[PDB]
Amino acid sequence: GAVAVCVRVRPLNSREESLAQVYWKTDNNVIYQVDGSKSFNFDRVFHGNETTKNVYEEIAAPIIDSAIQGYNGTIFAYGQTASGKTYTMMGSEDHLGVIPRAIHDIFQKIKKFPDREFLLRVSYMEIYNETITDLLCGTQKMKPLIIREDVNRNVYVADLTEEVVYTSEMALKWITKGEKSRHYGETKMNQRSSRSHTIFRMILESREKGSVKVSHLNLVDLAGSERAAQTGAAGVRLKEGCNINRSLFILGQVIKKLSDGFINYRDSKLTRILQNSLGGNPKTRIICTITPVSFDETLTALQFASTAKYMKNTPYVNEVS
Ligand SMILES: Nc1ncnc2c1ncn2[C@@H]1O[C@H](COP(=O)(O)OP(=O)(O)NP(=O)(O)O)[C@@H](O)[C@H]1O
Ligand SMILES: [Mg+2]
Ligand code: NA
Ligand code: NA
Ligand code: NA
Repeated sequence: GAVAVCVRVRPLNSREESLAQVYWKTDNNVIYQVDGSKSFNFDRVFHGNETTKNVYEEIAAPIIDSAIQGYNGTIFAYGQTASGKTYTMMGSEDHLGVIPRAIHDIFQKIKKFPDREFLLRVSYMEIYNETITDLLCGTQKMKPLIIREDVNRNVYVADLTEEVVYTSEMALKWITKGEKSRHYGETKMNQRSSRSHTIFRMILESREKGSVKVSHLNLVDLAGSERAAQTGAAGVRLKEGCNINRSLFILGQVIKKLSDGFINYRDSKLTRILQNSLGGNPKTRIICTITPVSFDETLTALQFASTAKYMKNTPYVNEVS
């Protein structure tokens, strides 16, 4: 249970219906090529009519449980542009994503431990064109942030704000504030493409009401692979795509090296800041989002998700003074 990988297949979108061959079909564990021999097995495959409540309760809720018990937990959404990462991780008021569901779930679950005092604090950062910025601190205080390595060789983002929250409502208002500064852009593939990697973090601390359990819960919505022939991107949008594709290539190389056996975490800000999530001291989950009418991008995503199944994390309960 240190590392687990699932797939989420979305329904077809407006763009795909205006066209498309279905390359992929699924059951709850296997995604297989329609008129070919390729197949991939996962601990869970979600189909197009399964909701983000199903994804949340099966994949994320146990990671929230482990965070309350003092384990670091990280959930990544990975997949091609317009495959469903932001839909799954953030969603909307109409149908909540993993991030807002985790907030409600945390505030409800900590009431089961009245003999424990909880302190919760949130951070929200973006990695855009290999620059790290604080989405919470408001525009006038935004600046490129530095990754440092502390006395225990833990990596951290220097001067990233951490906001104490006492209600679900307060946490959700911080997410809203951060979303205002997040980089989005219009392409032919997604009218609201995520042009950066985003990391929503909760630090959960608890102690007996009478030592302190500390968990970092990192909920990560990656940018997605994209091609100029599909996006019609030019100028800054096209530059963003190049940067995104480069960063995902590096994440795949780090995952491949971990699966085999030194590890090139330093080649991207994303692999450096989440090094502890990739072979380290946390429980990591990967939600691989795919569209079934893609062959090459879906194949790349399934091969990444397959390789990540073999990543060896060694999580333990984090207890300090
Ligand atoms: N499971 C789903 N069910 C229904 N609609 C979905 C689903 N997944 C995605 N969508 C739709 O597809 C749109 C684009 O999905 P979105 O999550 O923004 O893509 P993405 O993977 O985040 N792409 P990008 O940020 O460009 O790399 C959403 O706004 C929804 O309309
Ligand atoms: Mg997105
Ligand atoms: Na097959
Ligand atoms: Na087959
Ligand atoms: Na990027």
